[PDB]
Amino acid sequence: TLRAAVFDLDGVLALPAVFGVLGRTEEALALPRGLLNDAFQKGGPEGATTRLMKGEITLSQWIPLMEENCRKCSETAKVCLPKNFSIKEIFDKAISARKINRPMLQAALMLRKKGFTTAILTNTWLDDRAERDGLAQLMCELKMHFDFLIESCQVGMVKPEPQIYKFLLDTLKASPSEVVFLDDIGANLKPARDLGMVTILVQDTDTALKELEKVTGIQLLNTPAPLPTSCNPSDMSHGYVTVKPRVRLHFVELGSGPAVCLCHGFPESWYSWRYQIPALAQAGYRVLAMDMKGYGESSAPPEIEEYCMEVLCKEMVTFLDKLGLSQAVFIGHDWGGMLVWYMALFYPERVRAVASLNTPFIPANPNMSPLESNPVFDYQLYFQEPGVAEAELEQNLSRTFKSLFRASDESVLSMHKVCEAGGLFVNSPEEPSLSRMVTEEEIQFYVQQFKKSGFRGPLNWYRNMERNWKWACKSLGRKILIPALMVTAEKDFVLVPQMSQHMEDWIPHLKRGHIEDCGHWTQMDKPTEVNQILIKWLDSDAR
Amino acid sequence: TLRAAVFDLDGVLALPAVFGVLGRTEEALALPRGLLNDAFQKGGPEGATTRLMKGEITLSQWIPLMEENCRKCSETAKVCLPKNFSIKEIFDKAISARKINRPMLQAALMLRKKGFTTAILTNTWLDDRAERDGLAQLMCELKMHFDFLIESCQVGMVKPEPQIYKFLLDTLKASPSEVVFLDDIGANLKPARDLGMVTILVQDTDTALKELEKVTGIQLLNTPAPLPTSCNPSDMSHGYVTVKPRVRLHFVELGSGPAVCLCHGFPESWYSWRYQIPALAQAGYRVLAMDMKGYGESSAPPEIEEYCMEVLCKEMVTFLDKLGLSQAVFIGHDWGGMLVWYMALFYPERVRAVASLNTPFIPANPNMSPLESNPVFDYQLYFQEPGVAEAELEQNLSRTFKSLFRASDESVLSMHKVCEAGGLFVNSPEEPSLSRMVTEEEIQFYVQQFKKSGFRGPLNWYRNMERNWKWACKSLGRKILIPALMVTAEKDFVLVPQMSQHMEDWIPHLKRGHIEDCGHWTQMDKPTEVNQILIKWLDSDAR
Ligand SMILES: O=S(=O)(NC1CCCC1)c1cccc2nc(-c3ccc(C(F)(F)F)cc3)[nH]c12
Ligand SMILES: O=S(=O)(NC1CCCC1)c1cccc2nc(-c3ccc(C(F)(F)F)cc3)[nH]c12
Repeated sequence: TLRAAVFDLDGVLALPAVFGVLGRTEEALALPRGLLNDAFQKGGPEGATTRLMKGEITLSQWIPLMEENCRKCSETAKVCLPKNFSIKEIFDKAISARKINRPMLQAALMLRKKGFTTAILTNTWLDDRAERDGLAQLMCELKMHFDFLIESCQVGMVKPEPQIYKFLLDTLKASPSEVVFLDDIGANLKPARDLGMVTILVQDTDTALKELEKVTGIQLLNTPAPLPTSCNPSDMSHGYVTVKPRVRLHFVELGSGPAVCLCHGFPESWYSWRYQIPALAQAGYRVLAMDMKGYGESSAPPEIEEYCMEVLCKEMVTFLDKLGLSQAVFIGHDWGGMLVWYMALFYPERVRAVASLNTPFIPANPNMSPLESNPVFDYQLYFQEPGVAEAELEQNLSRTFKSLFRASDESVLSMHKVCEAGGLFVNSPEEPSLSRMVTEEEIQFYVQQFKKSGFRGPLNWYRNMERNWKWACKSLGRKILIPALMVTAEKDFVLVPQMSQHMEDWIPHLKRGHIEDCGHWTQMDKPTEVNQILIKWLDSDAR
Repeated sequence: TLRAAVFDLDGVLALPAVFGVLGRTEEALALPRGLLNDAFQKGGPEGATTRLMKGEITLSQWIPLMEENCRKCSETAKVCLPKNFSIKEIFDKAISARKINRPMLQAALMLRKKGFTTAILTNTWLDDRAERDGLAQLMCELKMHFDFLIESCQVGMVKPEPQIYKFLLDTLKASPSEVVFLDDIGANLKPARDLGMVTILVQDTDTALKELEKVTGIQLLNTPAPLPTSCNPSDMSHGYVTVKPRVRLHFVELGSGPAVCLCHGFPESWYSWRYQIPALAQAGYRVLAMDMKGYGESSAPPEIEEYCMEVLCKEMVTFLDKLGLSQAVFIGHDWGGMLVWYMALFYPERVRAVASLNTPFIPANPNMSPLESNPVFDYQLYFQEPGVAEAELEQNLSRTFKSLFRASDESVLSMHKVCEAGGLFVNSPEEPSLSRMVTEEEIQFYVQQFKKSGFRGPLNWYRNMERNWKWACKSLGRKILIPALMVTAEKDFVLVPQMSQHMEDWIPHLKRGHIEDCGHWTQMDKPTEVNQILIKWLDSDAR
């Protein structure tokens, strides 16, 4: 019974294969067939390429040795190498042309999700070219999806030497009959075969996956669309900044490039951006996913006024200052979306670009205090009285999140007549069913985050209605002229798309996004669509 | 008795003043004298510029209003504005031309060091131009050096209205006679004067500083060279990454741009880079100052083999992977310098550029085990026996750091015949004097860091001599071909400049740095020189 899957890099997990490009260059340069591939392999176990693959020498020290092998090979074939012949150029272009074989990575991901141990076993070199970052970027995106990465240059052993296969077996803690080994080179497949491993000679990906599906019994081809990569909380870099005595802000950080500040809603976590964090990082951004004040590992002072928009915004500015960031792109959802419009309104200098998921920008009415409103969205009135909603929401944490985190068609909670009913969960079951959006594990992460501070801090965000209105009134003569994106979600019955209709009177250059069949919990409801809209907008409006 | 100093931004803390550029543009465009400055101030308290300074409108909404004021002013003067006349261009160039007035910032820093409360009071706008990052960068570098930053657009009040001066007084918690107010505009100086504040009309910086030195009694002009900005540990962003179960790495992070990994020596801290962290961040780099394994807030497992170079290097790679960084510039000192050469040797793909302070690169001798050596640098033998050196170094933490952290001429500890003497501190006083390099406060920071794990982890770095040699021997055929810098320190009697003499046989493209009258503790001994060498090398060899 198979329990481990081993994949090669070149010609398996990454396409096109550099070996195939040597053949491509020889036909373009009208060189004799095999000349370059033969120069590459000259002296076999005793040759220059074996030394490079064993980590004895670096790529740059190898270029001159390959040049000599090429010259010698061309002399015995009685041909001439062209005038501009350069192994450096040939290999630079080859390495750069090589991209991830997405369907092969997808199948490796599927096998691992089904409890398989996965590994990359590759004959590779120590890359010291000025262009090495290209390969380092490829290796990083690939390695994260596997249990092990075995590189010849790191272990001092090469395929097809038997020791590397015995090394692989020991690393996997598996018997040979328990392993599927996938390779594009017949020769490197034979020693795995001799030990008794299942072997797949990869030419075209489809046939290779048909063989892999047949032998594993797991559907690898024609599967439904997978979810984007998520976050394992213990694998993240956790950051902490003291913004004022007694108030410290927690964040998760991933990637390099322009800074992207992710601001969650009520009653959420940095973890609500789990499907965005890896995608935006891979897209070339330095993601900072916040635990907003009152939540998770961030401070939760008890006082109501500590959660007014003015204070939260000033603290976000201090957060940038202490991290030494002149600007960040501010992306918010729900209450985070509200903060985000205010950051753009009050601190346009510190906001590269601003994006809101669901939460529209509506200017304060200077003639009417918002406290005056009305049982249509009465959860607001219910959230006002300190202690009441804290008691209901903290009673059973697991029930709170299973009742709240529900998709469009999953019998969502009523937001009307909640004061009359005397609670949010008064017509909800004691043991709600688990939503298709979340696992029991993800629900339990939220449960643990809420055990520290509870719901006072989070609810205090609803308790500064008049204070926020007074401050919002100071911005009545301003417009938002920095890059802005408004993302509406069709089936959000609290933050309705229609509520956003007039935003263009105040944000003339506003760009829009729209998600059909999407409820309130946008990030987890439609992560694939959210990531597409955000990345396209970031690459155009935020560099 | 004065206890607070208040500074204006334009024409005081930042030069040239935008108002002076309006006069510059009018003489270049052959416009009537004062035309643009008069258009700028049109309608005074009721005008467009007052609205912009009160935060009623943003810069972009103001450009059209200034255009109209210019057209109206040119009509009454019976002149024509040129064909390409644009307030946008005039202001973009003006804002960008404005740089920090270094001698004025220096004096504000001096006054604050002497216990003065310092503040910036400025008439400023809400900048929403595409070019806003320039001003945001200027404001960030300036604001950090002051107790308060008061901006008209943020408080809804403007100079010369009396309320802003009363607001300033309340913010400073000071009586008027306790405050020095410095401004370049006579009109904005008069209300401070009326309240009873000491006022300085700033034209040229020298006369302004002469008046300021005379009234405060503190030498502000002709002072010796100040040290670079340091780090207040509680003002930093603290990052944590789990690299393997039970091993978590702590780091301090500051800045944006290419990633720069700072690796301290024995027995140090991230804090040893205190004078570099702000300088390299300001230079346009994302600094990550490590607490190396065994130190501070990083994990300190007890086992010796957990501190061999192979494991420390693999963990540094995992650190990059978890932060989602394909590369970092690796800068190391002492044992960190050793790690750094190995990162470049074993993982050139993950190292953008490599720099070592004091620690040379010397290839392992494959014919001789380094355990065989010799009482000349016998502190190595002394550090071998587990428990011995831990007991001496932990007995009195304050004494350990006061005895170790000493400048070239400060009667440094003997590194010879330490086994014969039976300890490092056997000929050292019980109460050492405080070195000119460190304050009692900085010594006490190290003391607190060492109370957690002690010296087992740090000493275990010296306990893998044979293991490191065996691994180093695998790299004997390689050269370092990535960008590299070797910084020698004249008076380092353990890591001697002469020890680095042959490095060019293995690092042909090696760039060098050299620090005269510098001991072992390079970063704190010569911070100004270290920062100059590092920044020049980073901007040329690391982008
Ligand atoms: O309170 S608001 O000002 N209401 C406005 C918005 C539309 C009508 C009035 C408000 C303002 C901005 C964002 C908001 N997100 C929520 C909300 C979120 C989750 C839950 C749940 F957890 F119960 F599901 C209930 C309410 N409310 C928000
Ligand atoms: O142990 S080494 O291999 N010695 C080599 C280096 C030159 C001769 C042999 C070694 C290798 C690399 C870096 C080193 N930094 C120190 C050191 C640092 C501080 C203290 C102090 F805290 F005591 F001051 C004592 C010794 N030693 C190092």
